[PDB]
Amino acid sequence: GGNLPDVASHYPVAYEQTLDGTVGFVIDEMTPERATASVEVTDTLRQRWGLVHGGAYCALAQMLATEATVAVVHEKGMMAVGQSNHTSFFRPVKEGHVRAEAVRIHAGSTTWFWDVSLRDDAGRLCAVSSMSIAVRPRRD
Amino acid sequence: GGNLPDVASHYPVAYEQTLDGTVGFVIDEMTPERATASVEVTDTLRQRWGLVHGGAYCALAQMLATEATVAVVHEKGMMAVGQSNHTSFFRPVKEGHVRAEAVRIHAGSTTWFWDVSLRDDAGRLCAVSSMSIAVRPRRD
Amino acid sequence: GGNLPDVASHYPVAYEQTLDGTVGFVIDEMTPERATASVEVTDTLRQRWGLVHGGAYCALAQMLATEATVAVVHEKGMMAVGQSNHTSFFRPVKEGHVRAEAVRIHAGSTTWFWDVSLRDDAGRLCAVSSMSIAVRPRRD
Amino acid sequence: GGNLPDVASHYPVAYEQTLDGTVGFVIDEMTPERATASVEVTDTLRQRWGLVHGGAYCALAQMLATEATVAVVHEKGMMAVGQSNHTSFFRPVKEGHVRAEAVRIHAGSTTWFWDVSLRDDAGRLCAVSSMSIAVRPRRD
Ligand SMILES: CC(C)(COP(=O)(O)OP(=O)(O)OC[C@H]1O[C@@H](n2cnc3c(N)ncnc32)[C@H](O)[C@@H]1OP(=O)(O)O)[C@@H](O)C(=O)NCCC(=O)NCCSCC(=O)c1ccc(O)cc1
Ligand SMILES: CC(C)(COP(=O)(O)OP(=O)(O)OC[C@H]1O[C@@H](n2cnc3c(N)ncnc32)[C@H](O)[C@@H]1OP(=O)(O)O)[C@@H](O)C(=O)NCCC(=O)NCCSCC(=O)c1ccc(O)cc1
Ligand SMILES: CC(C)(COP(=O)(O)OP(=O)(O)OC[C@H]1O[C@@H](n2cnc3c(N)ncnc32)[C@H](O)[C@@H]1OP(=O)(O)O)[C@@H](O)C(=O)NCCC(=O)NCCSCC(=O)c1ccc(O)cc1
Ligand SMILES: CC(C)(COP(=O)(O)OP(=O)(O)OC[C@H]1O[C@@H](n2cnc3c(N)ncnc32)[C@H](O)[C@@H]1OP(=O)(O)O)[C@@H](O)C(=O)NCCC(=O)NCCSCC(=O)c1ccc(O)cc1
Repeated sequence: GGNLPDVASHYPVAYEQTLDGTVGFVIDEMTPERATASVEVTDTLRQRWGLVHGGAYCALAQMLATEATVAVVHEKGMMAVGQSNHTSFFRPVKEGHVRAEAVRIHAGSTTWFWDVSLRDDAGRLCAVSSMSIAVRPRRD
Repeated sequence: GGNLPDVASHYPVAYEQTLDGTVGFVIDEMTPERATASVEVTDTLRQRWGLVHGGAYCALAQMLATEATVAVVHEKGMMAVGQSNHTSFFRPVKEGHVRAEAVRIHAGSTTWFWDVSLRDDAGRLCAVSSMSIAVRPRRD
Repeated sequence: GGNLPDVASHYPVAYEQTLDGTVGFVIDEMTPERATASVEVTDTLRQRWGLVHGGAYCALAQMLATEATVAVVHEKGMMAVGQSNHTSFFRPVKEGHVRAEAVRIHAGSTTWFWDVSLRDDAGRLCAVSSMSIAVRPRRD
Repeated sequence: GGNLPDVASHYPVAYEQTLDGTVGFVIDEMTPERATASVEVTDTLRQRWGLVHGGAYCALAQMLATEATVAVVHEKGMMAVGQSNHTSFFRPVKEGHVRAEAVRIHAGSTTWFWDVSLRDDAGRLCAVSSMSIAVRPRRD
């Protein structure tokens, strides 16, 4: 579901039940250095003024950047979790899709850093989100 | 109606269909300088690893900081929208609630800044979110 | 005069006495969309542990992003100032130079956003700095 | 010099020669949870338009937050270095002093997080800076 990296035999929460399944995030491409994902805008993505919620751009960036890290480190016995997210909002999105492209810009032993651009259907850059992903050894 | 500030007679999206109403955000207190909100953790707030989604903390902080700005400025002919958000994640939340407390730290003519704390049922500080809120004349 | 954009006949502080001239920042290229600058590492750029000061990367990014905004908007009656800066530090620099490359990513009516990369003499990416630049009518 | 924590018998760079000594940063109070410092504004602190440089607020926050961490962890065999700094600029400072107050808001095993308020001589809040400080075991 959502085409998230398949790194474990089971997961605590089914895709369709998570925030990500609820709003409809879907991953398209995914490599160690770059990953893309998108979502259809519907009310569930919007806030009361009719624009895509700022939290939705943060949430798509976070899932994409974290899972793109999980895709690499999980089989190395590590876990990956968001430690910091900085999002800037340049243009509202009223409808259509949001498309996210994540580029890896640093991969340290304790911290990976991704830049995520969020664009509307015309290709305009509506938001960007910088994420720092902590990598730590798994607890079992 | 999540108890959001009732500033207009019509809104483009009803509470219950917004991302906010979908995950269950509810505002408890609101004054010009300070506001609080909370949410019950359910799967809809979680990611597949069973923890509250990073985007959920961002979304809660975004709605609370923005709407507490709306509450003041709307009657002044102004629109308020999120311009930037920086969220840092200190401890995960697996279940219970997330409680948010937004404190206004600067109210400029064009920009309001709010610090938002996010705490678990034990009161521990699990994340913080700084929100910068652009304030502009409402377009006809 | 650090090669900063020559937009006015007088400036309140001469280059050589500013923080910029004190540490030795010099702009190499400037266009509306992209600009570069660099500095020689000396003790004046370092902290007591012998590494380049975190504030130095921030200062370089701040001067480069702002003044590249000044270069466009000054002749339009506008002032440009730093509104927010987020800097992330990936590898220390002990000696040599720091080279900065600022790329404009959004140019709004009130806000320009620039991403700045900071690299060592080996070309490695040592820090990044996102700058948000407020653009306002110049006060008489 | 500058009243920085005295944790080692020698340091790679003398205070008066560092960025911090050059601009005149001085620490006043310092405890595990809170630390204050200040600096006299002079041209060396300013940029060409006559206001305190954005980099100077970042640099005072960074030195104060990092050294406040060093004060605690150094005798535990750890080093502390800035990993991320997010600074927002609310009001310019033309002259007098900048006074920084750093409050610790989270102390993890790998990351300490400090909020630093920067005020002018009238007490007005002119900038804030959030820092994440990485703590790692020393390399010898
Ligand atoms: C933050 C962090 C330690 C995270 O490490 P990481 O993400 O785990 O990366 P990794 O550990 O993969 O190693 C990356 C590089 O970091 C350095 N590093 C990592 N761990 C250590 C360590 N325990 N000891 C020394 N260097 C280390 C080292 O350069 C390493 O390269 P290599 O020697 O292994 O090739 C690393 O990214 C880093 O060092 N970043 C740069 C930190 C920096 O230079 N910050 C700016 C200075 S902020 C401090 C400041 O301004 C200040 C001012 C005044 C004052 O009085 C005090 C402080
Ligand atoms: C960013 C902004 C303009 C936003 O304005 P706002 O949030 O709407 O606040 P508001 O407009 O309510 O006014 C707040 C104060 O800002 C100043 N200000 C605001 N608008 C203006 C304007 N159009 N013209 C002049 N001052 C203004 C003024 O001090 C005002 O106080 P008051 O005189 O109105 O009482 C305001 O918060 C601000 O001025 N912040 C401080 C900016 C600052 O000092 N940044 C760092 C330095 S500039 C970046 C830099 O380091 C650099 C380095 C080297 C170099 O070569 C060039 C630049
Ligand atoms: C922040 C700002 C207003 C700054 O404006 P700027 O940097 O000067 O850009 P500029 O003014 O050049 O205009 C860019 C676009 O912004 C929009 N915009 C700018 N000013 C205005 C205005 N006064 N009125 C309406 N739209 C405006 C408009 O789309 C404009 O495009 P155009 O129609 O002019 O072609 C603009 O960049 C912006 O609109 N960014 C997007 C803001 C956004 O979508 N944020 C997240 C959602 S709102 C936060 C939230 O999640 C929330 C959640 C729950 C809740 O209950 C309430 C809120
Ligand atoms: C980031 C970090 C690991 C840094 O750890 P630290 O600063 O070293 O703190 P310390 O390690 O002192 O321990 C703090 C707590 O962190 C947790 N933690 C630390 N290390 C680990 C670890 N190796 N394994 C599990 N938990 C850990 C643990 O809760 C610990 O408490 P305790 O069990 O020891 O009492 C910790 O601060 C943390 O876990 N922060 C919260 C991370 C978080 O919840 N982020 C939000 C989610 S972002 C991810 C996301 O949204 C996503 C969405 C969709 C999707 O498909 C995937 C991901």
